Amino acid sequence: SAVMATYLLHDETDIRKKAEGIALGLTIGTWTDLPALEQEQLRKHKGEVVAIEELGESERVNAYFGKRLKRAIVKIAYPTVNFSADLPALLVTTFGKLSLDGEVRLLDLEFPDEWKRQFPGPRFGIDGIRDRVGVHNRPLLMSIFKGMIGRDLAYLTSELKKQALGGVDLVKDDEILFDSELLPFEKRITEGKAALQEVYEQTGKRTLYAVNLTGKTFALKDKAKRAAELGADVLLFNVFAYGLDVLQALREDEEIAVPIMAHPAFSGAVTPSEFYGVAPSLWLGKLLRLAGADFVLFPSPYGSVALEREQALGIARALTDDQEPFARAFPVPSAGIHPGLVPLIIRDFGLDTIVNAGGGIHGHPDGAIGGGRAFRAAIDAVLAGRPLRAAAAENEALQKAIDRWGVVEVEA
Amino acid sequence: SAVMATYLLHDETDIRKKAEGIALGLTIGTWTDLPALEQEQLRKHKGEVVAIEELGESERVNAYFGKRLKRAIVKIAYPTVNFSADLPALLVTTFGKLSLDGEVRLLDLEFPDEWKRQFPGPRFGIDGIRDRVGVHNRPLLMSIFKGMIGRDLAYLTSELKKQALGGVDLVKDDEILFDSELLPFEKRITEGKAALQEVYEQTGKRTLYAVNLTGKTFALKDKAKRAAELGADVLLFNVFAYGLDVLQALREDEEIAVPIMAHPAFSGAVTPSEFYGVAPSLWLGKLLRLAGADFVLFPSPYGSVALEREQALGIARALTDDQEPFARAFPVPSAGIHPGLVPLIIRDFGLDTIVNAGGGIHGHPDGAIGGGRAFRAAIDAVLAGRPLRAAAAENEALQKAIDRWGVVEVEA
Ligand SMILES: [Mg+2]
Ligand SMILES: [Mg+2]
Repeated sequence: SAVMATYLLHDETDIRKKAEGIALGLTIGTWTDLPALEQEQLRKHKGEVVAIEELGESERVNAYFGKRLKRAIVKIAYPTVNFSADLPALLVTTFGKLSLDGEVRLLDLEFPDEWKRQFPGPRFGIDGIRDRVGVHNRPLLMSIFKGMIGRDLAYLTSELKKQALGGVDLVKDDEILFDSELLPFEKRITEGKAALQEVYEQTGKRTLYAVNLTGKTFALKDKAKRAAELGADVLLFNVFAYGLDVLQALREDEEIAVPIMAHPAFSGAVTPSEFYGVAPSLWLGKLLRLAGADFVLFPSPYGSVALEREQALGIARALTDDQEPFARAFPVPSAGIHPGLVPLIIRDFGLDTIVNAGGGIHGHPDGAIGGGRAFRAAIDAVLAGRPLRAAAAENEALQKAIDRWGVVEVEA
Repeated sequence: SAVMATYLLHDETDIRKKAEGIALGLTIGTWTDLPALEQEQLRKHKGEVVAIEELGESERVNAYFGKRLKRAIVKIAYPTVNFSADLPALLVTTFGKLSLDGEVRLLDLEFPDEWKRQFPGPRFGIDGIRDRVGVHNRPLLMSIFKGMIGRDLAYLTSELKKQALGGVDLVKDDEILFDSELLPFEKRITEGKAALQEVYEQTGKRTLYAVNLTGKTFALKDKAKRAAELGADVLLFNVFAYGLDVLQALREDEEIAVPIMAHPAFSGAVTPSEFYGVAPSLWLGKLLRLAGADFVLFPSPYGSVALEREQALGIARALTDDQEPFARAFPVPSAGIHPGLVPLIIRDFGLDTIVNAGGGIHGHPDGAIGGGRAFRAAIDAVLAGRPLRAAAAENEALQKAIDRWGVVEVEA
């Protein structure tokens, strides 16, 4: 039983030698200097290089570093009896001291099924979320409050209703919205709920509110439990600013039992490099799903800072692969989103995704309501097998949006 | 009052545009469209671009990206009234969504003295640690257990004595040593304590044991309290696998009040890139000191994966700068350390540093005892104002080390 880590290494020295050094150094330390009695005793703890794939040199990389660097994908097996069954131990074992060893990037981690079962996975997952929001087939639609810092509860409820009246399925706090005297955590939840229950009357549409769960680590459980008691819909959580283990703790507390939406804030300090860090499919995908995120927002493959397409798809696959013993987590590609991209979003990610209108929903000629209607019309059009312009010719809200941002081609 | 973040940006679009966008977008969001009444109300919350230092375009960088990128250091002021007084809020505000914005690297964070005051700093610091171990003037000496995974308490005690008998001031668990039936956390503490007491009786030498504090986040405080009750000397903590806020929680708990040694494990997933992440002076230095680390181990500027000298010195400076309202934290340059490097270590870092013999101490011809004797002899030589070889001529352990690994010249 071992966790197999896959790394990308760049080095001017023999990679196999370095790899063997890692497998041994980060497990038992030494082997050839051990008596026979100790070798048999420590055998089960010995790490091993499972595979090495030569990638050939890159002149682009060589020029950058100013030297010839060999490249290779290295796989190392770390016996699970070597560490406790918790994420901090997993990270320290597979990428603790190793993260300091020059050019090494963690690409993936694979675990025996028995080890995976020691972790929770999402509590609700895609199926649970759809039931809680009451939308069973079409992809969901979410938006974000605009400029709420320094604003009051009257503004919050007002802006919340506008978005819900726009037909969005979920509205979340801006990740930088922290508790204040004007906007107390508990009050955002209770007033937000009452306000959304009003829109429920005016419009059968039921909208959820993902409230930001912030503050010090050891105060999180108490607040989350209170949120559950107050009937909060979803807890937005800046997991990377805390630790993966904290997300797991929130997921496993039966007194909370509220959906958790993981925000990508700070994940960029770890994922973008070609030579260092941890690949997004693992950092934002596999590990967050395993830890307990019901929703995972991640860099979309569209816009000014688009994540490489295959990377984005890799994240979504990790979140939804049904070969895993965990419920599926909702993939939410974020940033660079507009109604004209809905057709492409659905083609790339499928029906079980969430269209994140973000704060942009407010940039529609007719406010959030118009912005929400434009997105809902766009989603319906795609599912009905119709071109947006075709549907737009019958939907002004969508018409306005298309004229302002255009339509992205989905044909291959 | 406002926190000023300093960033390094690479981009093909106007840097000033992006800077203003960040200042506004990550604070109030909108300003021009707001009525004079709201502006005066939200003035307090408005972010501002403090300065922009244009840098010379880099041919190497342009060749790597295959595009011409302008470079600049941008400083942005974030009103402290915008976020709660905790590290997670600080990180999310200054490098949350921004960490996802292409090529942006966080270089530094400056806090108003008034804001810093809401954080603990080290509980003991350099002076407190020197008193706890009873060593003044000379730099301290520490070593690490070798090959403990899969071993028992009898082995731990025997290995601990060997190191203490070698004259080391502190011995720490390997950062990858997790709790097990063979080596329970509480047992390592009590058995280690007894063994170290026996050594004092024998040589009058005092040696501390830094025990690894691991496992799930919400079980840390309870076990740390037990450690304090059991008389643990120091708590080794893989902070980067848990979150900076957790370190602060351990520091602020009066029921713990045990020195904390922060390990660099996983910090390399964040610090190495030229274009992304967080600079080590901030990530390993300034923030860990503010959070409560009494010791900070960081990549040394020596050996196979040496950190650029200025970077290493920058970390030490942040840890010891007397201008901060926090006690100084012990700088511990780690990796690539051997007796022959002692003169340079002291010349580079001064006397208030710790020579980390690491696991290399066991590699001395005469085991850890000889290894420690070699290091102590080298330290005394520098303090006695004499060349290492002069002392080596009177100390066999030191000569063996020199002939084994050589002496690093310090003459400029
Ligand atoms: Mg936001
Ligand atoms: Mg170690």
